[PDB]
Amino acid sequence: APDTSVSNKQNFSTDVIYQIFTDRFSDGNPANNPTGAAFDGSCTNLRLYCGGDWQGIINKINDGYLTGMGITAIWISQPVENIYSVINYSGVNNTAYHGYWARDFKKTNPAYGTMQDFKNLIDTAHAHNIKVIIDFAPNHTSPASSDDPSFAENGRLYDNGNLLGGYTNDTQNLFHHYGGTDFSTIENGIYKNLYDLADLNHNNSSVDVYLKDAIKMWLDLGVDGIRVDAVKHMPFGWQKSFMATINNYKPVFTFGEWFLGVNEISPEYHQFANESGMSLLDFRFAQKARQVFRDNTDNMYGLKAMLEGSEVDYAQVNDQVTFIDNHDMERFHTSNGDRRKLEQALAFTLTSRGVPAIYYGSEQYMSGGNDPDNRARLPSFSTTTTAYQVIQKLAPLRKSNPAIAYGSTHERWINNDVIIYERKFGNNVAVVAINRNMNTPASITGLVTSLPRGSYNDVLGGILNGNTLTVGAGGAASNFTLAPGGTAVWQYTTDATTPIIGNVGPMMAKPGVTITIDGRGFGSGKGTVYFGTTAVTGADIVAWEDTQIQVKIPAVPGGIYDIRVANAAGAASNIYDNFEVLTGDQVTVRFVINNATTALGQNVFLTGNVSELGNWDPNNAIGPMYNQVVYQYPTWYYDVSVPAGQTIEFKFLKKQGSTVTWEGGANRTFTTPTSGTATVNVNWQP
Ligand SMILES: [Ca+2]
Ligand SMILES: [Ca+2]
Repeated sequence: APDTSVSNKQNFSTDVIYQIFTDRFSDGNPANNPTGAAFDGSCTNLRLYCGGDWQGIINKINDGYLTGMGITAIWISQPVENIYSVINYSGVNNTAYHGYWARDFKKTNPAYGTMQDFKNLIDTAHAHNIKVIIDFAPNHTSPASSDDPSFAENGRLYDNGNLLGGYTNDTQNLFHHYGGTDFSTIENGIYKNLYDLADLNHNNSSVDVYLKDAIKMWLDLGVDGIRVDAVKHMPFGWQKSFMATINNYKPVFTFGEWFLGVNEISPEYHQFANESGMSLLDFRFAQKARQVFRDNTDNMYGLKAMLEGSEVDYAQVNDQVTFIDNHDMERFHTSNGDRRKLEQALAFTLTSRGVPAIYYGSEQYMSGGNDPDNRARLPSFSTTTTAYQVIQKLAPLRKSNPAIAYGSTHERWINNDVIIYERKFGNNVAVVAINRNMNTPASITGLVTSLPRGSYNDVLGGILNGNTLTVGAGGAASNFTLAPGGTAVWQYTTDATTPIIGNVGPMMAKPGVTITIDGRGFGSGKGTVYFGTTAVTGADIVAWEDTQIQVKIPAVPGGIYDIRVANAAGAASNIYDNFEVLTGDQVTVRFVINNATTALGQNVFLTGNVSELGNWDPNNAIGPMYNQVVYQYPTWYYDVSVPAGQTIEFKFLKKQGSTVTWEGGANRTFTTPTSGTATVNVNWQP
């Protein structure tokens, strides 16, 4: 099927996502509304249920509100049954309207709809070429106090109606009991509770298996993507085995939320997007876009540097989900803010690299501060706002112009208030000019583009004061004045003759799994796919057409490979690197080592004989290990994803700067479980 098909669950760069808080969008079924203290039909107490549900989203797909705007994916609240309690937090009553306070991951939240209503949403969305992404929040259940078992539902977890356990008297240790996090360290935010939420214990085999069985159920119901909540607050090692479960079963686009503030760049955040098997909400993009287009705390050179630097820091930048606001930020549009600021930021996001997400009601110019004020009911379903028309015009270009879906980004002209960038993929081009100064026109002289000669009409039709671009010989444009607040988009598409890979999904899986390679110029006839120097041809290529190849991963050693395609004529593509072939199915094992004393700056790491443990290379060793919450120094511990059902060999080592101290003695061996978790508890061997 083509790369733009709704059946492409692996890659979303050709899509535009509309993020919906289900409760705040449309009440299509009043009979499923909560009653009593849990409900507020006027939606003026923003912490109660207002009534929005899955029938309301079905109605807005059917009547053309969502499809008229060019939306091709919706991202909805977690679908799972939540606690029914109205919790009073110092006078204010609070309900689970947001879907984050789960009690049974195998059932539906009835305020949103039945399981038949969820299937009707999936089938209605897919009949209209809309993909469905769901939130999934496996870090916790709901508010709980083990001291007071009567508070809320005591964090209880059920498995399809059957109670597994509560937070008080947790004799099976389904939950963590280390107190609440102060967010001082990543280790501290993982194993301690976020606020009062009962933290799930993923080292318990019952919890591990239950959450993996629950996500497969939702994949079986046909969801096309998953947004994982609180990825900074769960063990990396457990999240990599969770991703391997999804990818080796039914791979779908998965991304997580790791918040970053203004000007914060975190190595760990980049490491997680590059190695977990999931991508991330692009906070680095969002925060700089708000600084340049909203708050005016940086200028176009800051925008340029973010686009140039993130193309490099993210190993797969086309998989990062971009946005200008969402449920964890104040709405971009302010009361005294020019609406043109919101319209340009949306045009910038829709034509930029990655997977664009628009927070519901942006097209209706909703303003509001932080939670819960950024989650009001949307006030109007008017299809004639300028912002609705901007999305309507630009969102289709992700499906039709591969330079917007996959292309590189090149700044062609800039000054403090103007940027003109080009997106390029093969011979497909898009050029975008934006002037954020609302008072001053900009004289553009010397603009050179990759556009063929012609008179290109603004795709926005002049609604944000854009103009025609006349391109002469050698891509040189005739000089023009860019209007105050002007934004224009010019483009040119054609066929690729050379294979060019724009995106691959999933990026981590074991041998035998089918991966999806998207791009242009592959040809109709079946060619060759290279994983390193290994050629995959013939029947192992499940499908080949010009924009998409589906191929089985060859039985190669675990490790990281470059992918390259050669069409039937032997013309080869660009390399798409960093593909991780796993040794096999994964399980998370907790490694615990006692009596490992260290100097300042020296930490303990683990390596071993499989790719998942870095294949004996100290530079790729797992760590640094933790030593504060579950176990305390000089005992160190870490949860590591490791191949299931086999004997691995390993050693611990201490590293400080460039010095590696290996423990002495013979290599350690351990036979891993086939499912569930395991703990290895050993003593440092001098
Ligand atoms: Ca309802
Ligand atoms: Ca946690």
